[PDB]
Amino acid sequence: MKIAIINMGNNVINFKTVPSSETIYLFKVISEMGLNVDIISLKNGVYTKSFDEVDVNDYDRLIVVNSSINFFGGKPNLAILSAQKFMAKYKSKIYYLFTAIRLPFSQSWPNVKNRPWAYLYTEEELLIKSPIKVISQGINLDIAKAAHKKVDNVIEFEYFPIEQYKIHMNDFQLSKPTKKTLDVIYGGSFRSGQRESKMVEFLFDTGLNIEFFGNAREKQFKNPKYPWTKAPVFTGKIPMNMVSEKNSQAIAALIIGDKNYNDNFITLRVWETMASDAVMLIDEEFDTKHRIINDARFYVNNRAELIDRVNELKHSDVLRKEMLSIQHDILNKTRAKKAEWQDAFKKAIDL
Ligand SMILES: O=c1ccn([C@@H]2O[C@H](COP(=O)(O)OP(=O)(O)O[C@H]3O[C@H](CO)[C@@H](O)[C@H](O)[C@H]3O)[C@@H](O)[C@H]2O)c(=O)[nH]1
Ligand SMILES: [Cl-]
Ligand SMILES: [Cl-]
Repeated sequence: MKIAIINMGNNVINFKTVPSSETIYLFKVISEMGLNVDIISLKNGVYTKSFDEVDVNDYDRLIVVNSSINFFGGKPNLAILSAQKFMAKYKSKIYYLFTAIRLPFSQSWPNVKNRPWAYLYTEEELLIKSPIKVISQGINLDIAKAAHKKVDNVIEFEYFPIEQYKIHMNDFQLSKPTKKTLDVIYGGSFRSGQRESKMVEFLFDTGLNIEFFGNAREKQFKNPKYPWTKAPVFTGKIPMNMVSEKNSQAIAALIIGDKNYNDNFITLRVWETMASDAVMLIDEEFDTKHRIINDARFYVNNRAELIDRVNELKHSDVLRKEMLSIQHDILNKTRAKKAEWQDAFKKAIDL
């Protein structure tokens, strides 16, 4: 029973990019699950084997982490091309991990064929014909179906909380009490639409000492629909394996909703925040039924609530430590179901 996992459009090497990090972490939990798996990427490396040195059919299961197939600058992207070439060669069912709503499986061929460099690839090389099973991180399978209407070889859908991969790691560790230098923190990237609207709502013009780390930049928030005067401080990106420690520098860390994610997906951020030394504050819209934690104090409806909640935390160290104690307990309750999570994953990939 040999398993192969690949990222469909991003080179995998270390934890310096989210796509690479996610692929490696998934590789790790699958291995720790007692399964034989290899990550196949562009070149051999610490965690990977290269496409050019393995036969895709020496594997019994092919797992693919979602990615975009857009060609930056209209030029060839080997990460995308080599992965799809690998996928098109596979003759069994493909398991597509849907962790980002905007990244549904898509064929690169229709795009490539009209490129000036189309001479480099044939339809047979890139056209993926194997049946595909979408493993949706979101509980709402209709959202997954809707996103995959343009591809007809996707004939199965199943929900699985993929994002719990960090908390089930053998070396997982809660963050310890950390000296506070921030009131609120958020580590991530800029995204248009509702996410943008909400980032402005919860992180801008708050009057609090807020930091936004990651790939975001103040200049990206220029939509007249979401006006702001004072922005939070933006700092650079850090490796994914240091996110919870970074979150810990703040009194509170935020979970912000987005269209189609609300009451559907639980995102990696939820666990990274819950496991940190920062109190987890959640955008009410993201989890209206309070499925994450049945305690209203961890939820903020708007900029006003956030400000008050944060002040309440700044004014009562006991309240802060109490909420941390509770979120940490709730986190471990999910961690205690590791065996169930592992069994559900195996079932998801027909094992
Ligand atoms: O400096 C930074 C800041 C953030 N991150 C990571 O980036 C992740 C994603 O952040 P962001 O780009 O804002 O996307 P989200 O909307 O928070 O989450 C997306 O990415 C997650 C991880 O793939 C998935 O669980 C979600 O479903 C998907 O929407 C974070 O959780 C962190 O692990 C870093 O590695 N370095
Ligand atoms: Cl998305
Ligand atoms: Cl981390």
